[PDB]
Amino acid sequence: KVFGRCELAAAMKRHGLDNYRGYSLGNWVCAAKFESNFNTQATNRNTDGSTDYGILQINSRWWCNDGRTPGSRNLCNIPCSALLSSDITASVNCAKKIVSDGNGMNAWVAWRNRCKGTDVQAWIRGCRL
Ligand SMILES: CC(=O)N[C@@H]1[C@@H](O)[C@H](O[C@@H]2O[C@H](CO)[C@@H](O[C@@H]3O[C@H](CO)[C@@H](O[C@@H]4O[C@H](CO)[C@@H](O)[C@H](O)[C@H]4NC(C)=O)[C@H](O)[C@H]3NC(C)=O)[C@H](O)[C@H]2NC(C)=O)[C@@H](CO)O[C@H]1O
Repeated sequence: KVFGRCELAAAMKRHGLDNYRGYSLGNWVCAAKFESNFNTQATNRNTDGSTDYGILQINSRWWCNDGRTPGSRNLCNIPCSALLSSDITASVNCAKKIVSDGNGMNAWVAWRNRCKGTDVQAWIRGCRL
């Protein structure tokens, strides 16, 4: 699909992301334009061999099943292809706890620099929520 700015962010407040688990609601909407550029069909493999999956930019190496990742943990226990479709209604149970493991957003790379030390509080702005 193709989400407009105000139209692909209000979905986090329908999934318990507003002020969830130590991160504020706004801290989130920013990286989205920084991970797949508001699109769920944007994916790539890596120089390390782990294939990424969706707007979320996840690797088949530590989190899901693509089967081409042997010794892959897959603690999520759901097909990697289970997130990329237009419907993402079940797509966050993993990204939800990916931070509870104690290292936070560190899994995400772009935010640590692209959204870190920024006016992240300035992306979620301009939309009613
Ligand atoms: C734009 C782009 O291309 N970015 C891609 C990333 O989105 C993508 O994701 C990140 O992949 C890296 C590896 O390439 C991954 O790094 C490690 O992740 C694990 C598990 O989540 C972390 O877990 C820690 O484990 C240690 C023991 O190993 C524990 O003691 C600690 O308590 C754990 N803490 C956490 C975070 O739970 C590691 O900490 C982390 N590496 C380091 C240096 O600590 C990220 O987690 C990935 N994040 C996401 C969102 O998937 C990557 C994969 O293909 O590709 C990038 O290109």
